Amino acid sequence: EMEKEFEQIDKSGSWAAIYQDIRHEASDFPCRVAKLPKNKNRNRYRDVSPFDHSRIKLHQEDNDYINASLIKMEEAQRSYILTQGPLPNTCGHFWEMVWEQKSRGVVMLNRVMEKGSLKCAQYWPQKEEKEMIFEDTNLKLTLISEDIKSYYTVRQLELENLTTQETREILHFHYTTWPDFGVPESPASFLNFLFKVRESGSLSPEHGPVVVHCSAGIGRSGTFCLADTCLLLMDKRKDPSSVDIKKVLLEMRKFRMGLIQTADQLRFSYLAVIEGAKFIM
Repeated sequence: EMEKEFEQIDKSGSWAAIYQDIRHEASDFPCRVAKLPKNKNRNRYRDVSPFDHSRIKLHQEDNDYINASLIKMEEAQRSYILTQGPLPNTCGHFWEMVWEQKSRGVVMLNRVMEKGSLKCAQYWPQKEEKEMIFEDTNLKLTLISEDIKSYYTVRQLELENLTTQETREILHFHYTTWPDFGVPESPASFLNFLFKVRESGSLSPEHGPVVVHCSAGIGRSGTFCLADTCLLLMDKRKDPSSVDIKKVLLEMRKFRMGLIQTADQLRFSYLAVIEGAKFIM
């Protein structure tokens, strides 16, 4: 099964090589829109861009460009939007997308500043009393509630389309304890967090796709979507042991580049599926 391939890779000390191989096989599609002069200041990283074919279009005339991708896992019957941490000038765009795609949950896997480097802007209100309004997108955002746990925080937010005065409740899942160096020792907490997200309703087909981000929306974000997808696959196929993580990762990389950023994140991803499988069994 999979816990053995994990061991085959382990005694071999080949994590870096499998990581190397996946990176060698990853698909490569144009990102012409992302690279247009007008969009330079809409990308955190010049080397992390959404492919043209799966990019999320904002519904406005000025410029529909946001660095965000629709990952559509057809067999698993789940879609995700992976996106970079919002920039100071793309916060309105971000909430615009959330509104337009009709997402119920935003999944955050980073801290705004990490090891002295800004990874994303403070895109949501830290205080119930100081709601935020994004003038460019005509949206208002209010912190309703916040439940802090040891390794993560869940917040209830009210996003108000200041144009229909419609309002939606957005759930914000913030994983606050990813370590500065490496990956978590145990996946338990990561899986618990995933489960909380599943339990909330955020991943149901009844809603638009969950939006997941980190700094670039590919390392940590890919780990989350990889783990989730692989579990679904296991549940669906009726020969669970048929699920090849390298294969689901490669299929994910058709929708967005660089998913899973280090060999250590790939090993953590395998760790998370096995234990998640075990727990579920």
